[PDB]
Amino acid sequence: SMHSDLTFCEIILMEMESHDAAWPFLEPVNPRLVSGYRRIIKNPMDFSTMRHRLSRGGYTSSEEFAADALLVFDNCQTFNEDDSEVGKAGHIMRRFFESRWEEFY
Ligand SMILES: CCc1c(-c2csc(N3CCN(Cc4cn(CC(N)=O)nn4)CC3)n2)[nH]c(C)c1C(C)=O
Repeated sequence: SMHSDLTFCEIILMEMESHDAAWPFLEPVNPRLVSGYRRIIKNPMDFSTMRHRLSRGGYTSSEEFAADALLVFDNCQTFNEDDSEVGKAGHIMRRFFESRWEEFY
């Protein structure tokens, strides 16, 4: 299970999941709702996957956790136009995360 040294990561993820711009990223990108995603995006990532991985002890380091958070936003800007609703949400959430991360590093 999760080492207590990563509790601050657990809290950042909780706060991201609560954010009103987080809705595109709560669960894996869903083939029932969009086609051609994994055709382009070789490493999908979403907050639920991160939440379960963190809780079961699947992250060793905060940097590994942060890399997955940035992967969410990088995938978003790869697939989505910047002025689309999801594309804008990714930019908001990247700002939100980088701000929380800077409080610690
Ligand atoms: C656009 C796909 C995408 C999502 C995403 C997550 S979730 C979601 N969608 C939720 C369901 N809606 C329709 C709908 C509305 N309602 C409520 C009602 N009042 O009916 N129910 N279904 C359509 C879009 N898209 N995330 C990412 C990162 C994406 C991409 C391409 O990168």
